[PDB]
Amino acid sequence: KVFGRCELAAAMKRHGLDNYRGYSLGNWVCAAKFESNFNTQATNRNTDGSTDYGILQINSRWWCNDGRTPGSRNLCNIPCSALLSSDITASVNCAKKIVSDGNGMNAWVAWRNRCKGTDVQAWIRGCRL
Ligand SMILES: [Cl-]
Ligand SMILES: [Cl-]
Ligand code: NA
Repeated sequence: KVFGRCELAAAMKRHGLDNYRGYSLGNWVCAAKFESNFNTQATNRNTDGSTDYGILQINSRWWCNDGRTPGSRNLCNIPCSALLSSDITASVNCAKKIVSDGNGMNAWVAWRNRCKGTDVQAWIRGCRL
């Protein structure tokens, strides 16, 4: 499913992400825009052979099981395919664990390079929240 901007903001808000660990909603929408272009079915393969899954491009080396990343962990205890559903619950729950592990949203390279230090509130401007 390809979310609209405000549609995704509202779904993320319902799932507890607004100001989660101090990151306002615009940060999460901005990261999703540049990680996946709001597409829950996005996948991308990394050089080490792991794969990134879903709206927030969560990585199989640490966070989910895809049966093809030897030596990896499954810290969200989830098949990676669950992160591709039109229901973003699994992705949001796993993202909460990632952002809590000490490095904040810097875990998302696109957030660090394209959202951090920008006017992220612009990503939720005009939405009914
Ligand atoms: Cl915001
Ligand atoms: Cl932080
Ligand atoms: Na894994």
